[PDB]
Amino acid sequence: SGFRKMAFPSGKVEGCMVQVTCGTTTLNGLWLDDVVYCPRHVICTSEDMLNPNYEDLLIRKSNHNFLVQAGNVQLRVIGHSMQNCVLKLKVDTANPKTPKYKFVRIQPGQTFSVLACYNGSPSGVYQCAMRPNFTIKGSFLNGSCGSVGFNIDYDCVSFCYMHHMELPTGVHAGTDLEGNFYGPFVDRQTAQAAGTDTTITVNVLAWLYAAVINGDRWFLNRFTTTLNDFNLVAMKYNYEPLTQDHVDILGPLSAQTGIAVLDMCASLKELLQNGMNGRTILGSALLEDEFTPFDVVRQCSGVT
Amino acid sequence: SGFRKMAFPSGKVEGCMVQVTCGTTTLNGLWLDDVVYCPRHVICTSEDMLNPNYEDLLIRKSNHNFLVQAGNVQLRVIGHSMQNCVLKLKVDTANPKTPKYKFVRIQPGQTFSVLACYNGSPSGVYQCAMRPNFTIKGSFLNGSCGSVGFNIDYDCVSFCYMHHMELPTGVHAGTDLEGNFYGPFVDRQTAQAAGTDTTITVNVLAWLYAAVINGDRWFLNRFTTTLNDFNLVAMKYNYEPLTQDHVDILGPLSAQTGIAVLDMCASLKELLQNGMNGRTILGSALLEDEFTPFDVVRQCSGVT
Ligand SMILES: *CC(=O)N1CCN(Cc2cccc3ccccc23)CC1
Ligand SMILES: *CC(=O)N1CCN(Cc2cccc3ccccc23)CC1
Repeated sequence: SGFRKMAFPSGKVEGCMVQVTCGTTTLNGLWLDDVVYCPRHVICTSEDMLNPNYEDLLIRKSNHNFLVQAGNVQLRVIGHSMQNCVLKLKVDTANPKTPKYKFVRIQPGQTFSVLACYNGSPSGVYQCAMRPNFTIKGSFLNGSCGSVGFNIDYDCVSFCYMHHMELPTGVHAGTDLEGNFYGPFVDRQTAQAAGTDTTITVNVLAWLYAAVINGDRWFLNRFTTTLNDFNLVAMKYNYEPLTQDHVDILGPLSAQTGIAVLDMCASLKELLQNGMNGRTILGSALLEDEFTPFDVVRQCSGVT
Repeated sequence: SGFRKMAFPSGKVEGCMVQVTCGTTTLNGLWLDDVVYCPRHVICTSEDMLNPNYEDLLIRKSNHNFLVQAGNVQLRVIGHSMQNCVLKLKVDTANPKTPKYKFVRIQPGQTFSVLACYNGSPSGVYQCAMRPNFTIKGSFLNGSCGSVGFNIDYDCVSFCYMHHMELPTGVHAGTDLEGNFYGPFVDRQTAQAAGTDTTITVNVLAWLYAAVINGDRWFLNRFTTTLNDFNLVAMKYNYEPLTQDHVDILGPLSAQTGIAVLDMCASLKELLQNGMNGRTILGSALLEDEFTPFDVVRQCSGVT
């Protein structure tokens, strides 16, 4: 019992983290097989950041200008290319610690583990969600970019995130491992506002299921509601619209607690309309939306 | 910027996790050098758990009755001893992945990373604190015991916790790596209530410092207070008494924010007396007490 914001074990990803230096800029790279992936803004001076022409900047750069360090051993760079907003540095050595991996582009509402790194050294690990506005609420200092987000399915690491940006509102933007930004964000020092940060309704409901399973049931009520009726209250409170897909995805949690999804929707409505009245649910004073139904099943069943 | 409940990278500890089976009971063990540490209740049938005589139970057991599996390879057990509430199984092979390590007994209020395991396989990692009542608020299912808590100082892993118990109130009790329980808890199926779960005042203040550093400053006020005056309000709200040691430990955070510790105490008093009024601090609706001053410094400075 007990329910905690849990990251995947970071071991497999620690073995992939290197330091990448281009001139006076050091950040993190991901070393898989004989390629090192890093943010392309590694080639920039902070002056370049106001309006960088990455193609023109990159012409001035040679293989030997990319200093790649794995632990305290230097890797030899034999090739370099730009793919969207990432550089791929070809090294002459395959990472012997390369795990089975995939690059996946995640959907908003989906959760991943971040291994925060500085100078290719891991400092810690936390669980994130891709926000509906394609931002993440990270912990990222200068030197932290090239830090990655991942899921692990048993022995396969699916890389979903590379860290690139902090927005002047202190939230975080980045790319998938093919270098395409989540959201409308660009690797340039320009006015960029995050959109409305809406709540991942299906994740709140999952976390209400997790609460019930873990004995916190005070918020359960005598009421039910409808998708249309529930969604009127969601709208008012900047919650994502709930769909039959979401309801289907909650089915297993429904089945195990024997609480219909729409009854839990009615509980959630009362929580939105009435607040918590100073009470807590799994030790939280607000509604947690960064556990997926899949996350809840995993943590409440002990999947390794 | 941004501030997250961060665990240490779990890599070094993943390489130490094995499965331990005694008859029909499988839990996790920690493999360091040529010793495997596990909870001694591995030798129990759930019938034994009502009033186990561990010495008498252990006489019936031989080296060959302790099945130790590291990944999918069996370790040969050449010795077995009980130290307090842990077994030490001597194996003929030193763990080649043994990191530099220490066993430390932590103080209440101190924080550690947990690597939750099932059948010697890591499922995830989360950050805990030792509560003033010597419980932790974990996520632990059946098979999770022998899962460990740790800190990492650069390359040295200090093991502080091994998981043993869930209390009927769904909080968690366990031992240091010398097998001594934190708190008055015993590895027996008996009436055992956790004491008052008081708030780690120095950790709340640290987390208020972390908030200020990360731009969340609404709760800052025009007031100050005194240790004695602040502690009257702490008492009323089941907060730990604040001492000059605590104030000294906050000094660096004081220095960096230029907010005197006693001014922040006055902010905390107003938060206790007045509540949050529906506002949030670092995305939390209650006062977080599971970051230490040391944790805040680390995360707001990027220590690897
Ligand atoms: C990524 C990291 O660790 N830091 C933040 C980004 N910075 C370079 C950079 C990249 C994109 C946009 C942007 C805007 C303003 C300033 C800097 C920027 C490197 C360090
Ligand atoms: C540790 C774990 O994964 N589980 C919980 C503990 N249980 C055996 C055990 C140990 C101490 C007390 C106690 C009390 C009641 C029932 C079982 C108990 C093994 C599984």
